[PDB]
Amino acid sequence: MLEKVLIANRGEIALRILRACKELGIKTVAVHSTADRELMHLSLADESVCIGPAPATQSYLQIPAIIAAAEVTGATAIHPGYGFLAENADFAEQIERSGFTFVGPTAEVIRLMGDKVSAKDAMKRAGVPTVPGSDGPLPEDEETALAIAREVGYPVIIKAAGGRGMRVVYDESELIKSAKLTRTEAGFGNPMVYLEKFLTNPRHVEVQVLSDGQGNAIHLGDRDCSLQRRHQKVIEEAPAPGIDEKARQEVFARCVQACIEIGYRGAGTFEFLYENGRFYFIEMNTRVQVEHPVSEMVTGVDIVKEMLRIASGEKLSIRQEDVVIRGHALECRINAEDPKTFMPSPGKVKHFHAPGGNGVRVDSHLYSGYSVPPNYDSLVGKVITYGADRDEALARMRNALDELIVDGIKTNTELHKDLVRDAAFCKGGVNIHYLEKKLG
Repeated sequence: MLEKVLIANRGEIALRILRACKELGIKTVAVHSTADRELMHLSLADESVCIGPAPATQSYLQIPAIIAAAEVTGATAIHPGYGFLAENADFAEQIERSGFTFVGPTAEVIRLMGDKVSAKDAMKRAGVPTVPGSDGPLPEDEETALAIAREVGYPVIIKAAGGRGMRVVYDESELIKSAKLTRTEAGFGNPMVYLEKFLTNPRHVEVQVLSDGQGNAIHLGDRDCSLQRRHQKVIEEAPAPGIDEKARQEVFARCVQACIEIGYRGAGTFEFLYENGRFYFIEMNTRVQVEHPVSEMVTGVDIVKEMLRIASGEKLSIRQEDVVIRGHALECRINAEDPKTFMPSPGKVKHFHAPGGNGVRVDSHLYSGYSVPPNYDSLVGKVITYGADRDEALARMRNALDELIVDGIKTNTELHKDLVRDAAFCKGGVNIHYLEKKLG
């Protein structure tokens, strides 16, 4: 088992990793900025190093600082969490070159899946397509343009190389004339246009995987993260409800195959747009995600603990047949921001009370007397509920939100209270446009 892990992150995810480490008997090193001296996980850590001043560019993103801290402390592995350096290939690469273990995949794989073109090609080999369109620019030759559009299937969208100069074509009789016109409207200066399928009910559905880098990979089911504001996730659930079971099993199998083909090691997520029966690939997150807990609840697998086991050189443990999705889970991201204007709300928490009881889990670094600093993102806690079915998860989230007190700062709790009583959301299957249209 890994001797000593340096937690190259902050906030709730730092505490999450720390907990996984203690369960496995792994010694911990926390790193923090001067603005983060009050972080809950610091005094639970075996060692703590102040690596720089408040700004993330001068502390948490400083590769030399993190590596110096690892060397001073004798850390044998680094867990980057999510954000910061987690998908920075230069960092993984330095860790490799220095002889440390990275709790995550290789730099090479991070680069592969961090570039749109090479990521697309890797998924194509595994049998998974992207959102249908012209690949890439739509030609001026009429019959080639019409042939591409027909395969894509109407309606189609015609986009400029630059939500601007954008045009929907409903029927193929109007295609040439409309493409023609979208090119003329540039001079943006560039007269390149491409074609993209119009999706009517696009849902964000993503597949969780674990892969040991020794030829084994499994899925831990999927999640729906369609409630988004400015592409920031708000509520997540697992499994994604109302998904065509055949299409799901096919995409699970293809995701597992992809892992094996690209040589993936660690926890990762394949993000898709799901459109009435079909999965279209968007990107792979080559790291753990914020919303991992909902998959933990419905599978009974501890994702962070498995990452650590894999990083220490073990094969999975879990066969696919041992993975059964049971019940339903929900997560609400509690952000220190205005619930209506979404302005961050740094400040002192005079009183923090967490929800409790059956099927209620809380992942948060909040405590009474803690000051949320202005410098970093707004995520302060995650309330996660688990039930026998979606309705029970929702009911438990209603109870949980009623008990949550974060006094002294503004949070998005009221928005959550509205969402778990919202008719469309309670019926289920809302798409990625829902929250922004409803908010205005």
